[PDB]
Amino acid sequence: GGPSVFLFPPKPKDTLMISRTPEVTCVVVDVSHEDPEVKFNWYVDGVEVHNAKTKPREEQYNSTYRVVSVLTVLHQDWLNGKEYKCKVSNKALPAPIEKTISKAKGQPREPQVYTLPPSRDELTKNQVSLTCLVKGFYPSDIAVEWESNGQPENNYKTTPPVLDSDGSFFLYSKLTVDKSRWQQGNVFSCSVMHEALHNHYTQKSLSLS
Amino acid sequence: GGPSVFLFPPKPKDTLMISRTPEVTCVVVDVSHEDPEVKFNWYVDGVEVHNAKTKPREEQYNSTYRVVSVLTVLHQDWLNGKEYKCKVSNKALPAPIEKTISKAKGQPREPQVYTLPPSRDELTKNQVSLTCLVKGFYPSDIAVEWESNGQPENNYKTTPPVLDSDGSFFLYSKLTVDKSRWQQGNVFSCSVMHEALHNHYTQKSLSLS
Ligand SMILES: *[C@@H]1O[C@H](CO)[C@@H](O[C@@H]2O[C@H](CO)[C@@H](O[C@H]3O[C@H](CO[C@H]4O[C@H](CO)[C@@H](O)[C@H](O)[C@@H]4O[C@@H]4O[C@H](CO)[C@@H](O[C@@H]5O[C@H](CO)[C@H](O)[C@H](O)[C@H]5O)[C@H](O)[C@H]4NC(C)=O)[C@@H](O)[C@H](O[C@H]4O[C@H](CO)[C@@H](O)[C@H](O)[C@@H]4O[C@@H]4O[C@H](CO)[C@@H](O)[C@H](O)[C@H]4NC(C)=O)[C@@H]3O)[C@H](O)[C@H]2NC(C)=O)[C@H](O)[C@H]1NC(C)=O
Ligand SMILES: *[C@@H]1O[C@H](CO)[C@@H](O[C@@H]2O[C@H](CO)[C@@H](O[C@H]3O[C@H](CO[C@H]4O[C@H](CO)[C@@H](O)[C@H](O)[C@@H]4O[C@@H]4O[C@H](CO)[C@@H](O[C@@H]5O[C@H](CO)[C@H](O)[C@H](O)[C@H]5O)[C@H](O)[C@H]4NC(C)=O)[C@@H](O)[C@H](O[C@H]4O[C@H](CO)[C@@H](O)[C@H](O)[C@@H]4O[C@@H]4O[C@H](CO)[C@@H](O)[C@H](O)[C@H]4NC(C)=O)[C@@H]3O)[C@H](O)[C@H]2NC(C)=O)[C@H](O)[C@H]1NC(C)=O
Ligand SMILES: [Zn+2]
Ligand SMILES: [Zn+2]
Ligand SMILES: [Zn+2]
Ligand SMILES: [Zn+2]
Ligand SMILES: [Zn+2]
Ligand SMILES: [Zn+2]
Repeated sequence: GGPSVFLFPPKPKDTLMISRTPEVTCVVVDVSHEDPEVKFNWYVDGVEVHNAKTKPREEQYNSTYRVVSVLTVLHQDWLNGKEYKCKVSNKALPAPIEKTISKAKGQPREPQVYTLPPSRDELTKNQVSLTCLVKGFYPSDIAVEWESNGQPENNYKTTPPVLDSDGSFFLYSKLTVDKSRWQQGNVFSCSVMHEALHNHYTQKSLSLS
Repeated sequence: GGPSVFLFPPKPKDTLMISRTPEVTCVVVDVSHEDPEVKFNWYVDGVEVHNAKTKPREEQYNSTYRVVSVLTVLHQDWLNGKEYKCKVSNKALPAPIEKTISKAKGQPREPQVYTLPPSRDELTKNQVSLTCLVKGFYPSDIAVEWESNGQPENNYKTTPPVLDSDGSFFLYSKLTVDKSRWQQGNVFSCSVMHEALHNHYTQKSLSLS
């Protein structure tokens, strides 16, 4: 074994928001010193493209260097399932290394988003859990955040998506707030980004009552 | 590199129910043919024990054999944090291989278990999601199942435990049932096994209203 290549997708939020810039990232590790230069070729559905920015080669505390090539991806292209290929070439190895990536494939399914208020019993306490159920979505790439009366409520945690029995995915997000805010009647909103939603975004709000 | 050892815990439910028999499992892989015999020593907190059942050595479709040693563990011992050691000895390697395992460590915290009924909107549908929140537990080993009017309802899925902001864990379980059963008023119960509960078991029931 010589050098290795790893091809990384963009982050899901970058793919879902037009104002962001998704990019895909090809990385080669275990490049030697004696035969140490390397060329990256990039293709989008088999046709070569030339706008990748490759980063200053850089040495590891082990015997190797590493070099990253970053390719900007169009919102459309990525969500339309275009395939991205990184070809890496070295004298140090027999044939160039070939990696491909695209968005998770499969018919898309829109999430159903449901907010659930605290249980009776939890209203014995100093804090309460506000719950967002997101289910029936496909593919599993998704983002969830909470907001109130405008601003983001950063005391929440979200489970990973769980494959459901029908082949779609669900998850839950749990927002914790002082029981006061809840009874003061404040408005909390669970907001969800996923490719199959209209404009890849939806929100559901929750309020005492 | 020669042979490798892997030491596996019991299953959480086996540890939590007295009627079950938890056992821990030591496995050696990449045993050679030329120097191929092996001895297992087992210790519970540093003192040797002699009741492990070691299995018929067995050959791999690659160049190696594999041999498993299984040690029965007492309910108490495992939940009281006793440490289990598998020592594996071979001529094929310099010194014997040493592996230790015990229950996840850390002060235990009892789960709070809360059932949440369907959202308004979900009651537009042919099916409804019944929700069990389990939170504040430690360590993360846990089991959840649903039952109704006696029997187990096997159309449910449970998220993995998620580390929460206070260092405890939570999860959600989602049971789906025909909207009818729900309105027919049936009784559904979320049941939870975890070491910090009284008798390692608790249940919470859910019913229309
Ligand atoms: C000398 O030292 C070097 C260290 O400098 C050694 O290099 C390391 O070698 C390993 C050899 O395996 C490398 O591979 C492992 O790593 C990847 C995952 O790496 C990421 O995460 C780790 C942190 O855990 C980081 O160290 C890396 O930097 C990576 O971080 C991500 O970087 C990305 C690039 O920037 C980020 O993506 C971008 O993020 C941007 C954010 O600013 C932006 O969002 C962009 O849009 C986005 O593109 C990403 O965010 C970073 N994430 C984090 C959290 O930081 C791992 O995938 C490799 O595993 C796969 O391969 C093995 C091969 O058999 C599998 O067994 C393994 O399970 C796994 O998956 C398998 O692979 C195939 C596909 O190849 C699957 O189809 C299989 O199904 C699957 N197997 C199974 C069972 O399912 C691997 O674990 C390691 O990354 C190297 N380190 C670095 C820094 O590169 C070198 O080895 C040393 N040499 C010697 C001789 O010892
Ligand atoms: C020749 O062929 C053989 C195949 O026959 C090759 O052997 C394989 O070699 C691998 C070398 O790594 C082995 O290790 C991997 O496997 C374990 C996990 O194995 C389990 O799961 C897989 C399925 O994915 C099965 O194949 C195994 O059988 C194991 O299944 C479990 O068996 C247990 C024993 O029965 C079960 O437990 C019992 O279950 C009972 C149920 O009846 C009962 O409940 C008992 O109570 C209970 O005890 C269990 O249920 C079975 N589960 C399932 C789902 O079936 C894996 O852990 C190894 O990974 C660790 O080690 C590497 C080392 O670096 C890590 O990088 C890796 O991440 C991982 O964790 C790391 O390790 C350390 C601790 O060592 C951690 O502290 C680190 O932090 C951690 N790393 C990180 C990043 O966090 C590894 O993946 C593989 O198991 C072998 N197969 C078999 C069958 O043994 C052999 O290699 C070949 N030879 C050559 C030369 O090629
Ligand atoms: Zn070019
Ligand atoms: Zn639309
Ligand atoms: Zn779009
Ligand atoms: Zn003995
Ligand atoms: Zn008690
Ligand atoms: Zn007990």
